[PDB]
Amino acid sequence: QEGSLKTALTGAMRVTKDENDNNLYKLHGGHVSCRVKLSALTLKGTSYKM
Amino acid sequence: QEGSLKTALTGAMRVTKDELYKLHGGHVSCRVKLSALTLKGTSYKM
Repeated sequence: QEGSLKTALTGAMRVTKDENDNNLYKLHGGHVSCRVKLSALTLKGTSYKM
Repeated sequence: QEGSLKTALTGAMRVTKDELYKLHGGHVSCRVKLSALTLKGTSYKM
């Protein structure tokens, strides 16, 4: 029943696996919502000559 | 895809083999002639 399952599982969110890590499952889906703090970010060489 | 074919072929006329393919299904319309039959010994003693 490999074929019947695979045709039934077409278009389903996929999971893959790493190198040696054999219980580390990568989830091909979802997204992340982030808030980034920028005030402590500075330029270099603003007082360089042209 | 072996399972997928087998689900599709549930309720199919079946075939078998030996060593020739045997068709499991259908009937033979026969006409039987009986006038050439005889009883052995209608003149034995009871």
